[PDB]
Amino acid sequence: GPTGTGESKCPLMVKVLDAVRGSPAINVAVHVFRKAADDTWEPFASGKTSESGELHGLTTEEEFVEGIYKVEIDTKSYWKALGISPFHEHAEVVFTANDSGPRRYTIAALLSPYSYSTMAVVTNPKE
Amino acid sequence: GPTGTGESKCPLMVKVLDAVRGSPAINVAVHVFRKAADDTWEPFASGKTSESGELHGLTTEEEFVEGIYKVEIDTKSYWKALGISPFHEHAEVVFTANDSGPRRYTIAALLSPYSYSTMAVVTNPKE
Amino acid sequence: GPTGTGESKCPLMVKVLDAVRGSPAINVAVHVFRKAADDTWEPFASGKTSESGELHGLTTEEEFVEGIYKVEIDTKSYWKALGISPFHEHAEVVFTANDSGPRRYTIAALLSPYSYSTMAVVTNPKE
Amino acid sequence: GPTGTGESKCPLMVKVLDAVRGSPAINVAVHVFRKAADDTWEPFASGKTSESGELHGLTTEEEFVEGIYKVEIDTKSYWKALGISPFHEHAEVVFTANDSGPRRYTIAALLSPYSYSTMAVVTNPKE
Repeated sequence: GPTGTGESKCPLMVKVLDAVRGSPAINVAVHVFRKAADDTWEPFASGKTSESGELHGLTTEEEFVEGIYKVEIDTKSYWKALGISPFHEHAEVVFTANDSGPRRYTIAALLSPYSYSTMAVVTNPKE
Repeated sequence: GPTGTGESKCPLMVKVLDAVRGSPAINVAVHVFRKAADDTWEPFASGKTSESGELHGLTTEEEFVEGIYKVEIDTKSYWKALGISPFHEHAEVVFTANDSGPRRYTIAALLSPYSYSTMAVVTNPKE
Repeated sequence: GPTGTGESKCPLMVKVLDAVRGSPAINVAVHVFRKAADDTWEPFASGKTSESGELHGLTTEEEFVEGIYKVEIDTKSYWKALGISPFHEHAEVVFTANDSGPRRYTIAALLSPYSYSTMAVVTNPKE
Repeated sequence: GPTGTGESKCPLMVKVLDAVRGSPAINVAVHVFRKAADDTWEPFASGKTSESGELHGLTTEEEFVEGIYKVEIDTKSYWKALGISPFHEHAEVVFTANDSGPRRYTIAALLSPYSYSTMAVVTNPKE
């Protein structure tokens, strides 16, 4: 189910859209990683996007501490299902989550076979 | 209030994001137009985006008939408030709404001073 | 340079790329208009993109006067010739040009069936 | 052509543009890696973008062998030098290259503080 290591506060969400069909990208695998002091990527949270191309409950507020996180979207598998040959191996978003900055993090990604865009909406409220 | 000519079914919605600050673009004016047979743009619906950068209730299902619609976002005013000199006069999205194709229309726009992207998510459910 | 009506130093250039195929968008029709005194769009220049997805020689520096211009890219015909039913009728770029001296404008567009991004690169001439 | 380690026919090129200023992204650090046999990223090539926001001569056609490569763009340092606190640490592009013959790869990136788009243009060489 479109959730990860924290069905609660939802301080981090991922939304994936398909720019070829103009629909959400459903069942896309997403793996979230946290950088360890030994500077390697330790698995953190993961899941498959829902029917609306969203993924929530990846983490919890108490678990989501300041650090460097990497969100990796398996775009290649998604396009392969569609019978379309892609260019990227996957799409990744590497960022520093800080405490002073706003609360919630929505990472959106818009996919095309040879292109992808990603934006971050950082705010304080709900949705 | 972030609504237009139809606080009901919500067959058409507009979401605007600011890629410079990573927040929704609030209070952006949007004017929706419908093409008349005399092929001119007749005003249709309009509004200002909410705190979450969204605009709903622009129209109603019975009003939203097949045709060519133009969504015009006043990006220039938005950037001027921010004290940033923009390039575009505004951003526009011209499209043909058909009945066989999926139900709801979400038009999203991501703004930067010298660039803008727009995508359409056409589906059948809710959100 | 090549004055009168041709690329003196090519003050206006358009570059179009196909995001589904990883290639330049070839043979795309482009129409440029200029806001006329009476507040209407007068035909200014037109062309088709080359093998490199580019269009040069649309105007000259002497004719490219201060004004509001609209670059219209026939995205629809392009996608249709490919067997794809796009979402937008066209992509339009509206901007004020040369209001504080002659500049060189490169308008780029990245195309996907349900999405397009546009970017402007403005350069202050010399030789 | 210029073999050994230089742009024989420039099989790999990177182009970076600034979406906030309408200009090429100058002096941006770029690091290319290649997936090593042991499944780790080995340093392949590096450079900084020129005045045109471009980077050529990163490799040669004889050395640019079949493999999985990662183009890392130091977006963070760029935005910071400008007095802007960006969201991402960098922008990364991961792809398989030359698996069915040598191709020419142009990797473009459009940068905004909280957003970036990336596009690949693949060409089949000749002369």
